[PDB]
Amino acid sequence: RMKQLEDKVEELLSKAYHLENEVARLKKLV
Amino acid sequence: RMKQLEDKVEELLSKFYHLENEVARLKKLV
Amino acid sequence: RMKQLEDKVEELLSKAYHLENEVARLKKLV
Ligand SMILES: [Mg+2]
Ligand code: NA
Ligand code: NA
Ligand code: NA
Ligand code: NA
Ligand code: NA
Ligand code: NA
Repeated sequence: RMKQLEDKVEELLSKAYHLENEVARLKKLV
Repeated sequence: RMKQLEDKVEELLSKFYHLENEVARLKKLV
Repeated sequence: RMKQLEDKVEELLSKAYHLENEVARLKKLV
């Protein structure tokens, strides 16, 4: 079951990295 | 051990879904 | 393999609090 855990955390890392970008983007638009 | 992590990632999935909605609302107002 | 998953999940949860703060900050500014 460590395979499902690893694929979920890969998805969450990409989520986090994309949210990080949108936070940095949104910071410059205010 | 595997149960503890599962409940933590399922928490992470709900968290990330929630921040994504908030960002989506920040972008519309921005 | 297992300890790295647990460590990465800790690292995600901590960054989600960090992002929660950043998002709430922007939430004011728009
Ligand atoms: Mg999976
Ligand atoms: Na921008
Ligand atoms: Na932008
Ligand atoms: Na276990
Ligand atoms: Na069970
Ligand atoms: Na999901
Ligand atoms: Na390790």
